[PDB]
Amino acid sequence: PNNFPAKLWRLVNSPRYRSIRWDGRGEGLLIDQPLFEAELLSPPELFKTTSFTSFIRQLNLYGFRKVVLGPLHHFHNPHFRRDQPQLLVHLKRLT
Amino acid sequence: NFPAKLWRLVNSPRYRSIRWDGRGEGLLIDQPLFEAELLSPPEPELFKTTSFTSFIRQLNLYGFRKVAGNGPLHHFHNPHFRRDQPQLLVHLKR
Amino acid sequence: PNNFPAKLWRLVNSPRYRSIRWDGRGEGLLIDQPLFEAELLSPPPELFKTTSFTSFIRQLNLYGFRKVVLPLHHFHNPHFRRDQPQLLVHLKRLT
DNA sequence: ACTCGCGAATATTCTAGAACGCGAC
DNA sequence: GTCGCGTTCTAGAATATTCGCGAG
Repeated sequence: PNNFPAKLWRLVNSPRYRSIRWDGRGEGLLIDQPLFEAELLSPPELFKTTSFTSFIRQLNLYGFRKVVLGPLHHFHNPHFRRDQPQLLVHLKRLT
Repeated sequence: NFPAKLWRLVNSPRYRSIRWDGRGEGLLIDQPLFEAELLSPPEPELFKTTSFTSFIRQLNLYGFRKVAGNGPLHHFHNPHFRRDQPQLLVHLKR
Repeated sequence: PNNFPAKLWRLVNSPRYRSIRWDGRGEGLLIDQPLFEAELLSPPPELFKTTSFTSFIRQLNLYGFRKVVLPLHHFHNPHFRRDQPQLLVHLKRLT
């Protein structure tokens, strides 16, 4: 089972999780690290880690990278897109 | 006997801790209530084990897969364990 | 908080953690499961990340602990003995 | 500097292999 | 007497987390 991509989709898409959201084009995600730490690592639900760096490690394992051009983090994956949810099936850890 | 016991348990409102999910395609188990009323002292349906992990082993052995009172809500599902299609129960094998 | 063998040694030897202790001969450990869940699995300095006693059992077996052949659990490992800490070096994960 | 992003060890999660006793034939 | 079942204990394998750090 590939649970992490579906969980990430739920977090990004849901307006409860304000700290992690779609970017303006729906082709990447924006993360406000202080709010993320407060609402998703401190108290879809609830990661086991309290360390934002462990969450970044997961993003990287599933192929997310930072976008190159508020101190928001901006990540992207070709198979993580608002207008093409059917691509989510390709998100996997390497084996 | 286990498929029939599971069917009776999920369908019976007397046993609160194990029930159909919201869409009727899987079962929800409240572990504290299940242990309190179904594996240790609460016609009753009586398991012989007192350990929830052995019940989980039974669920897995018959092909169930993992997919709000106080504690861990477990959510299991099996394509052959179905509210509106009981005739599929014959396909359950250990 | 250090590797599982060192952590377990700390837990078993320290009287602060009442739920996990040496047996009468110092050749196995006794675990009171309700108390262990309350004091070593229930978040509010030695806390495991899991909240599940079954995951702790998985760790015990992974490092070679077995139940003593005749809740209060009694486990033993030939390399985990009160009067021989030098044996701890032989404990390995079965991987 | 300082950040990005991966290697590898450990922990956790979920499921299964196999032994053994018992109940239903 | 004989199997199938239920149970128990331990383990396989995938994921999640942790720790560390090389490259730019």
